[PDB]
Amino acid sequence: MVVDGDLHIHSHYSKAVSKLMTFPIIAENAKLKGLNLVGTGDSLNPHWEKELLKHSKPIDDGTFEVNGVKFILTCEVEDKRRVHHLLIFPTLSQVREFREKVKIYSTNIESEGRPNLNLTAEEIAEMANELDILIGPAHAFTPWTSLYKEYDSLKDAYGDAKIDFLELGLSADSDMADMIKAHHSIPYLSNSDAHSPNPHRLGREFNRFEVKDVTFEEIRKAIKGVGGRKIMLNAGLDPRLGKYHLTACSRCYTKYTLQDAVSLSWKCPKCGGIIKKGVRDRILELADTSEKPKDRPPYVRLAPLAEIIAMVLGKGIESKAVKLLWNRFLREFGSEIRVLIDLPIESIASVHEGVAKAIWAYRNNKLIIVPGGGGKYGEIRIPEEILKAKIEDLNSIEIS
Ligand SMILES: [Zn+2]
Ligand SMILES: [Zn+2]
Ligand SMILES: [Zn+2]
Repeated sequence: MVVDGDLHIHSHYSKAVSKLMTFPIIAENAKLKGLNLVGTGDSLNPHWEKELLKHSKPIDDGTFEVNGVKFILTCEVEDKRRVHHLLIFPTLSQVREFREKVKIYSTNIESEGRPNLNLTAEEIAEMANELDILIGPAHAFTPWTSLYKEYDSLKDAYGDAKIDFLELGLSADSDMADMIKAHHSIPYLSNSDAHSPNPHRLGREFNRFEVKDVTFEEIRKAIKGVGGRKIMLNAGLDPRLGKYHLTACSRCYTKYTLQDAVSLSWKCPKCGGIIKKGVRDRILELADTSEKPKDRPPYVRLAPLAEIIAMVLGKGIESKAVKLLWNRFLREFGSEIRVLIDLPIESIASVHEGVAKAIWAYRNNKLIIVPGGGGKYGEIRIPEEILKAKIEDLNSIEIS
């Protein structure tokens, strides 16, 4: 059994999160996206737990169903140093035991979706280890509220406590994270951190699990790669297009190497602007290996379907032309993820040849990329040889 899962989102109780992030609306857009499993998010908030039990039917003590969509208990907390950690709970009693354990170190457990805990990373992880709650750093390489912004290693942050996974985040893929050897024994999660239920936010990154059933316990087995269960692949954004991938000036966006920026005292000599340290160079600072684990699942670089369509059509993402073609793909094929990953290119071409070539370029890493940096997103382009080629000859075309 193959299931696609997104284990980090936020509810309407979180700051700067859309009010449309309710359980019914999240469930409907998950069906459009192709997510069979979604993390609840904000599970430490008692009002969000109320809405879950009101809107869901029990599968087991840790799995819930809302309109044909399975949910497991997840939450994100912020520690002393503003570092974010992702928690996955086996049962609701573990949610409550953890809630009472950290309540004296927080003042916003009942008023906010992401509680602020006056605790170190090790103290949070040891409480999670004590209650069999899966823990790992959220979006570990993001330039804010993340592990590697405040620490130079997992050990410095968690000490003697154990973590069960690492979340890559929107600014990193698996090959980037595998340049630090301490990560080679830690499974990777790719989650969207969705602040709105729309299919170009919900499921922007997701995991494909091979399980026997969609239960928390089966997902725990898949994360730990035991008993035939495993993560088949991680899917998410191309990190080279990220706002802060390369070290670059924040005004003119000229790219600089790391050692040039430090010798320049972080001042751009072209326009006098402030150079911002890039995520790729942050990992290069810490890189201590050239290998990656043999069993590491592949990382699939994707963009949401309506975003690919808006590029191919050269029109806005909310335009009528993009919505109609996106509706047509979802009508012919049940979900967006099926079109993005599973459909043959020839079948995608039956609806739109240009969208088919674009998706083929994504799957085969044939797109031409101008990397992002300094606050400006990267650029994408389909090479000329692909646009002129027949669909059947795409694998035979020599590129560049
Ligand atoms: Zn976060
Ligand atoms: Zn978050
Ligand atoms: Zn500049």
